Amino acid sequence: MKKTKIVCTIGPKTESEEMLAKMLDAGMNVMRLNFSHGDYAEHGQRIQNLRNVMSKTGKTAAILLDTKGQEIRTMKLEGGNDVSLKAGQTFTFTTDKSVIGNSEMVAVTYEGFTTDLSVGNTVLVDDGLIGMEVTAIEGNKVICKVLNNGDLGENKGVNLPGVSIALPALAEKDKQDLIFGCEQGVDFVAASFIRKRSDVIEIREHLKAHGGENIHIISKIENQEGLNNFDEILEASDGIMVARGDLGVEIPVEEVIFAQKMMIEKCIRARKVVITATQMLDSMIKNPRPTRAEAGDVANAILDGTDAVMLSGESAKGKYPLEAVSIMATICERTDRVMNSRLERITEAVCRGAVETAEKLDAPLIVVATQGGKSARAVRKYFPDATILALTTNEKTAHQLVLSKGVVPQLVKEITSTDDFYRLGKELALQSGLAHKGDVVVMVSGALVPSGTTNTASVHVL
Amino acid sequence: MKKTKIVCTIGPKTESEEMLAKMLDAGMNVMRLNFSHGDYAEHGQRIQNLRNVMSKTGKTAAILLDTKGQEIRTMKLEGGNDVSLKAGQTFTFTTDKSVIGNSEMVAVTYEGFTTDLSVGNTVLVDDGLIGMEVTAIEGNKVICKVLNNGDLGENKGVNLPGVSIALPALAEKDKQDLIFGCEQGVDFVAASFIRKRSDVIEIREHLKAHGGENIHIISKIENQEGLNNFDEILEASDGIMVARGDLGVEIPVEEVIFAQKMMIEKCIRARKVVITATQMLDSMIKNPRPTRAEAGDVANAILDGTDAVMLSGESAKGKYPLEAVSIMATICERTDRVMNSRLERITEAVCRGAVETAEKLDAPLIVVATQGGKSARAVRKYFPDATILALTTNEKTAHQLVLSKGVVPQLVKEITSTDDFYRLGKELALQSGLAHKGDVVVMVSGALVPSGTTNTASVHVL
Amino acid sequence: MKKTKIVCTIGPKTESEEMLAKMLDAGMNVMRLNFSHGDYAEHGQRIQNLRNVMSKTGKTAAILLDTKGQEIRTMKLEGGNDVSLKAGQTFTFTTDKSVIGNSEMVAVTYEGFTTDLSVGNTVLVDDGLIGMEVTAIEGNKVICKVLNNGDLGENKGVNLPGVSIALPALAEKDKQDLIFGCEQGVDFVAASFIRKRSDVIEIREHLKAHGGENIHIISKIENQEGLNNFDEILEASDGIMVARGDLGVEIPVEEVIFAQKMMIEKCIRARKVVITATQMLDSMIKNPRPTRAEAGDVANAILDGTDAVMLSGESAKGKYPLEAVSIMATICERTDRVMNSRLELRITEAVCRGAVETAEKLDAPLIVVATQGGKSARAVRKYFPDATILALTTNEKTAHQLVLSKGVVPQLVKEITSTDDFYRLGKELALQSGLAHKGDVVVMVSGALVPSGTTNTASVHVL
Amino acid sequence: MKKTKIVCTIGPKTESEEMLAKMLDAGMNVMRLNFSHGDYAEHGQRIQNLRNVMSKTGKTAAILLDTKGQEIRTMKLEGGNDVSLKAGQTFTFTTDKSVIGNSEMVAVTYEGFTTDLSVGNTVLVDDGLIGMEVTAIEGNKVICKVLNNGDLGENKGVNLPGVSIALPALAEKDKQDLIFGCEQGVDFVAASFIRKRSDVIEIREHLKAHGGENIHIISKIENQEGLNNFDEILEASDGIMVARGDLGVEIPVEEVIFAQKMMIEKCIRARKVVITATQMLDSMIKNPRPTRAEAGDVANAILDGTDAVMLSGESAKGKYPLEAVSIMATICERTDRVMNSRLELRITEAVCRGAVETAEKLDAPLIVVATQGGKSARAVRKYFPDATILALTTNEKTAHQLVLSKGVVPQLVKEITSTDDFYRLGKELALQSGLAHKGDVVVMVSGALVPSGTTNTASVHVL
Repeated sequence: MKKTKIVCTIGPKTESEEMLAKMLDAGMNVMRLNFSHGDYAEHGQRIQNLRNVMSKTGKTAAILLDTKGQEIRTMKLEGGNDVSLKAGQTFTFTTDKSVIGNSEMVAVTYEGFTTDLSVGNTVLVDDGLIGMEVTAIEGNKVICKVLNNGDLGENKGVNLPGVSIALPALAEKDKQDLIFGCEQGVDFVAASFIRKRSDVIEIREHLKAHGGENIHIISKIENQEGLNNFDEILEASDGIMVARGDLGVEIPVEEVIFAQKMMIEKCIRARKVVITATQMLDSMIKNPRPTRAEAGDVANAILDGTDAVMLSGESAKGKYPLEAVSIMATICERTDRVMNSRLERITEAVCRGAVETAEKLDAPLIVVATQGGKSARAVRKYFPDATILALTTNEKTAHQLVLSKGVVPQLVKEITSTDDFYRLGKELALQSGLAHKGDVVVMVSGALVPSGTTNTASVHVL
Repeated sequence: MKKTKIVCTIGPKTESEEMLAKMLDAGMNVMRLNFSHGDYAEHGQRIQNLRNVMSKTGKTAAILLDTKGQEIRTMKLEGGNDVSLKAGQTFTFTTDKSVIGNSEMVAVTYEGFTTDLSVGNTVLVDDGLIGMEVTAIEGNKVICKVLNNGDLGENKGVNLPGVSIALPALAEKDKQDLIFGCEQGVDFVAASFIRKRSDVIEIREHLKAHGGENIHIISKIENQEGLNNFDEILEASDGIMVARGDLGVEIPVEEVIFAQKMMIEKCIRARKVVITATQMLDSMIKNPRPTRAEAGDVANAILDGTDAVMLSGESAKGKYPLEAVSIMATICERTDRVMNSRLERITEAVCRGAVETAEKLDAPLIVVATQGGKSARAVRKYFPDATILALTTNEKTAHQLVLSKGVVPQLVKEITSTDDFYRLGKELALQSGLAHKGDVVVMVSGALVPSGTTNTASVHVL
Repeated sequence: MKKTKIVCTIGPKTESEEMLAKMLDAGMNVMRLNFSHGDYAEHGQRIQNLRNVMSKTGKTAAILLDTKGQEIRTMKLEGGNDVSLKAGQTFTFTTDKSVIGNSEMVAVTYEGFTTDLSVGNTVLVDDGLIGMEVTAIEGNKVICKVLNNGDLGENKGVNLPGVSIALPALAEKDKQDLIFGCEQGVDFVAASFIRKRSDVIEIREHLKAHGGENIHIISKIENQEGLNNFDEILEASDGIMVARGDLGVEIPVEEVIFAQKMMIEKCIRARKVVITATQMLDSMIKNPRPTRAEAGDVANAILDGTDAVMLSGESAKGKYPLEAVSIMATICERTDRVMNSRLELRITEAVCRGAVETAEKLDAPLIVVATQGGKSARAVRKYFPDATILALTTNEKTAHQLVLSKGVVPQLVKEITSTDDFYRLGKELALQSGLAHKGDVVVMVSGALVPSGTTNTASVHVL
Repeated sequence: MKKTKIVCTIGPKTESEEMLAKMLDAGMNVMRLNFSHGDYAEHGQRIQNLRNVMSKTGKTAAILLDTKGQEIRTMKLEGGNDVSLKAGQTFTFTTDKSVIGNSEMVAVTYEGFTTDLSVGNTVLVDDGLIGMEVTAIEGNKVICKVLNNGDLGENKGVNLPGVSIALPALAEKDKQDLIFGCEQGVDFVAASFIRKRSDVIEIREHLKAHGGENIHIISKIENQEGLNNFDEILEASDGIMVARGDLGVEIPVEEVIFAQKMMIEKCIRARKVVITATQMLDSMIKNPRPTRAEAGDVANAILDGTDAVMLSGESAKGKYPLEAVSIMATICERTDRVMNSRLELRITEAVCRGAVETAEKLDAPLIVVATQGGKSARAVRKYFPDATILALTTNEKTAHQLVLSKGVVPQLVKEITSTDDFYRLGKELALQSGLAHKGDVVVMVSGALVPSGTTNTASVHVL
């Protein structure tokens, strides 16, 4: 084999060295650490275990840290008892956190609820199970009409479609979590509930302040506001996580398929990695095979053009982690097999021409020299049949490229000249097993240029 | 709006005249009668009610009859108690129907079980919940090794991947059911578990014997054998029902997406209508909105190029029938909106040229004269932006065209000449509301030809 | 096969019925009568002879009347002797026609010479052999500086590049010649030295006043002014005669190839017939085989996409008339053979383009077209179909005129009352034409329920 | 700028340094020395004069030696008087060179005339003016039936269409002329009447024996036999001279345009230089402006895609040498201006095609190419780039030869040791050439770690 990359959330069932080794064997490329749960010691040991496996086997994975993020939630109910809300009733939210709730009123965690909402706005509670219309806003109370019957439990999610929420990018938790990722040298940070350009900036400025200027920020698009500000969010991020399940809560359901497709398309166009996540193989938490619906949705995200797909509970807490990775890997291989190149700046011209040439000469391999990974990602843009071997002296870059579709990173000593790159690239092509005596390879690099620019393509026979 | 057509299975919640009228308003095009259940009186009254609504409102629907078909099933268990089968155990099937089962053995309904199976074959029970390997075949017994733990209830489905089953197309039930459809003048027969070309032939020869030579046979592809013989099944059928859920039971799960896509593609190429069915909006049996996964799978089947999508329990027995039709209709409209024409025999040349011309002159409407419906279906092949108005003197043809994507049938008195067709077609274009003074329309017909051939295209301004 | 049509100028050598019959055999499609020479009796008899032959053999040709036009010429010299003009000298033109000329001065035929020129203009004499710059205009004198050495003979042609000459399109001779054309029922008038849109209108109004509203005007582009106004001229004409040799006198020589190609392209896009004329096979006036350059030039005009090519002296006065027509037809057949169709808002365009695209997709040898005025046959030809075009018309003028359009075979028929009748009879006539046979596919193009001038219907039939 | 290259034949009128300097100014790229005439001293001095001018002005030209070749000719007549041969008569050629001829018989220069002909063959005399069919061959006589009337003068050329003449490619004169070419270090040899692959080999082996293995052979296709064997000839040659006038004598006249076009197309596909020659601007031997047909023919050869065009008498003996070069260069500039690139297994092809596609996508005025042998500069030219090609070479012969290739500017340089050094210095030389400026994009093409003859690298730089 597959070209599509696999992110796996690691949890108790899969955190050991033995289990991680079997995970990589099955097709895992990137370890996701979900900082909604666990403490620094647990997560630190997962990091150590994977690096132990990496060092022992010579395999390369990346580590992605997923922030908890800022969420609005209902709070507590009398006795912790669910309550039945009836369509048509008045129901009131209050910013007063001291308030334990009941069928007429509940507290919400967000002090700005009375500010950002207006009469006529929609309030969705518990993954959009219960809908409500704001009818009045008085003091600390948001007064509403309940639009549909539903049962209210404690501590449920609140969604405010088409209302801009004035929550900061980072909780105090997330600030400390991000420093830990810097100390640990993670390759990616995935930021939850990105709403706008400034959210991404705040994250970048926090990481630069702790030696993480090279950590790639993957913005999670999880709601209406993020989708609306997607272009500026993309421009500020290094990649995108499309979280269909969360987004589905806030936008018309028929629109979600086309939001996913749009976002993947724009990421590809931008040379920025994209992960398709949530509701992938959830049924395998309890079952050893996925549903038909599950396999088809994943394959369609790969056809949409995703770089990577993600497992969540399936691999973290589920009974059948290895099985989920394997069938995910099979769906990737089956679907990648049948995709084609898309051939439609100097960098674009050269990389596009390099893939077209590769295809015309039936080259199994495009070999690329990259410091930061841009040129490997510029080639990936055109969905080459050929595998991409990215040679870099930068270890972070080598890890990050693991996430990009169809890229095999390779770490090397600094290469001093273009002709040296051809000599060594040719040898590394053979040593990689990705090509053999007689095969043609296309070699992409930057000669006499500021990094960030790729301007040279060269054809060699091994 | 939409062009994609909606089949609805009608049941108790939706059988009344009032309900059917609201169903058509919401987007239903074709009534499906599922003859797995109900008796002739129930089904007869559903037919009558829809014709009453049709006559009152002037709206046009079609009636499709869905046969129960031949299935292999396990039978009875001692006391009707589920039993736990353990991986590794021996378990034996017997063709002896007198046998009430237990954890070591059960009877199967099919006498040919001992014939068609061989040592090493796989036996799947209950939608593939429990797998088993045949180890020996002695007398009336098929001896097996249980491959995975599972619980066996009574009367469960048996699947025999990659084994040809020697069951006839028709049960005695289905023969009588088909005569009833002929007596009632249904527009379509959907035949369950079509395995091969001869199954379709047997159905055709039964219908011709009862005055149903004009009833279109829609073959249901529900298993490995049908998929393997798909080309000959297509050649013999009038259209195809792709039943992903059933097919999923028998073939590798990663393959199902590509089987669906292949089948839709070949049907389009063949000018034969195709329905995408099962596991569409099942969650709406109990819930007023679909899941994100559900909406995305449906939209992807429309992008694959399906003529029609089908609701099953959602509309027959579910709490929220009208809601399911409406959101299905919204997904059609949203997805159809963004599809494009596909422009790549005399008939093909003319119809393809007619759509290309229509698109070049920005024609909102292609007007077609058809006796049997072929020429309307030949135009539909190229996914025109323009709506197709099919003028026919044949009432059955008018009903059947309701299923074809983007076709608005219209019944007319016989049209005696090509120039008469232009005169009247122009007036009917205006009366339809589909086009206005000044619009261009393209008019497709057969002049001086044996029916089955379309050879003339003409541009007129209304 | 050939598709390209051949215009032949008829003169003493080719005016007999015997000769015209052999000319048609060899490939002549259209008789050009050049009204620079001969009187009405000669021309009347050429017309009669061809119609006799047409009547006897059943063959169809068209008749084109080519006007002499307005020419400016120098006049006579002392003793009838040439004079040698030296670069640098003063030289003077005078409108005084009594003046017998010499190395300092000569008369010109055009009394408005002193009006239409200005100081600094260039005067070209004898097909641009001698060039001169105007330095002063005094009374009846245009005083000039001779730009290059040369010998001036008597009665030589004068060209005034980028000077608008203020003469009407038609001289007295030309008005009378066109009245004769109306009397004779000619199919085409080719008008000399068309300079601007109003010239075409003057001719249109003249022909209409004398019953010739249905005669097609072919405007001859022969100079800078015509070329500059080429768009408005094409728009007003029915077709164009590209007269490369005359154009060559007035514009930079490297530009003539591109003027020819541009003018042909635009005529094709306009659905209007174009003839490539002048300096085709001239060497064959004296010789039975053309030069390599000659045959190469004609073929390149055909590849440029001209409807027709024209013989001049070669076929009128020269020693090898039939040979010139014959090798011209071979060059046509050899060059048409290797050309391809060109597939590229309007209903008529969409339908005709599609009819050719279908023809080629179904390998159809024949496209059958119904026409009243010839427009629809010309819209199909625009796309250079492989198939021959069989044009059915009840209009005789249209039947004749279409003989000039590339790849078109006209057929006169009784009125066809309906589209389906057009298919029935169209099929029968396709077989009778020999252009197609049982089993062939033909594409049939017509207008159903439309104002004539609009083509909106295409239909595929097996014979 | 122009891209098309100009070959000029030098003779008495153009052999001085003054004249060659003005010729270069006007657009001459390559001096043709025609060894049909002049002796070694004249030719030696023409070579010296051009190198003096080249040395003084820093301009680069190439030198091409054109052999006379093997000709068959009739010989003398009684009294030196023409004789009139009448269609139908018997007429006899004799290999007996003592025979002074008359209206019944004339001698031919080729002793193998009686061997290589057969009954039924056609004999063409005086550029095909008179044709004859062989009826009998007896002893030293080839007895013929005259097919058409004509007048036979003395010493006229004989053509034998579709008869393989059994003479070697090189006569005694030609072997000596090529030895002189090696002595003079000429860049090209153009060999007359190349008929088959072995002819090219005989020349290749001769030049190699005399230190001329690096001299490029341009085979002249001048007859039917050469044309029939054209593929094997191109494969063995470095380039082709399309001699339309001579070809015209032997093949049907309507075929010559298509022979020219086919031969140019195939040379372009082969990465091999092609010259279009003979009957370009001949009228300018006597006249200071060409005919319209002449200028149209040259431009059509350029649009066909020739690398170079050739002046003959126009520039050697004629009265208006500089004028002919000048208007030839204008026709080049006017015609190259409006041409487009042509984008269409091999590594070298893929890379070069891509380098032009990139150049055009990035609006690059210059493609800079590194070459030892000239192959890679010629592979880029194959696709008719808008950009000028700047070819860097350490090889002087290659620097001269590339002057004939369309759109190529050679530059001699010190050896370049690495690909990155090729970029550094390539950029500097692009600015110094004037062909590009600060901010322009250039595409740079070379071979990295490959056998010379292979081009595999393309790189985009901003100056």
